[PDB]
Amino acid sequence: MAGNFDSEERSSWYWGRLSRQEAVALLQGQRHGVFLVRDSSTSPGDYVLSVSENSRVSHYIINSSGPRPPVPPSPAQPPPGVSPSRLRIGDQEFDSLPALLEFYKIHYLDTTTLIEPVSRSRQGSGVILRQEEAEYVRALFDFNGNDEEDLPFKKGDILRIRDKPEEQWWNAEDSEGKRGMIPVPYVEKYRPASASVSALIGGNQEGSHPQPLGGPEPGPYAQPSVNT
Repeated sequence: MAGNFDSEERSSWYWGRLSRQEAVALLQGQRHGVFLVRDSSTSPGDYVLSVSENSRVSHYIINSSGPRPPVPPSPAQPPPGVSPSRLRIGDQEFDSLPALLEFYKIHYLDTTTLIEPVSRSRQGSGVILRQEEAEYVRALFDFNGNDEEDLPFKKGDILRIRDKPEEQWWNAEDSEGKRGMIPVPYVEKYRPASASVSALIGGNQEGSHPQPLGGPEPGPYAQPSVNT
């Protein structure tokens, strides 16, 4: 952090093979301007460029045909020395990704302009709202915390789980009064004398219309250039 933000680092600006839901789950809502890149599960060979526009981000499918003529591997390229590559985002193509990342940093590719890399940024809960809650959990690790919002606590601490955003963290509060997202696989369920009722997490049972994972989208990630 601090000094790990760039377009030619392929470490902070490139998430690699991030899920279409996890690549936007973190980017979407980072700050005033942010962007990232995925590999598209369906298009493992084609990378994508996301750019936090509105509620969600802006998934854009890029194409890397690789510097190779039509039919051959590369018979005529080394000699001239100047051998370009094959990389196209929406409609405009150049060499690589970072080459087109700076091309729309202030040119508006589809409606959001290109900004700085999201990277880990920090934490950011992202839990849900409007739902019952209850206390019951006894931490099991000496954590420190990511920020002043997250929930650290040490081993042997009971938090008030506000909700189950995931299996890795369960929104909870510490016995001090502060709250945040705790480490699920680090704490557990514990009922000292307040079992309470309800659950919420057991609201559904994965019927036929919901299904696990999430609605598949075996298709392209659109293109920043459609009619502009």
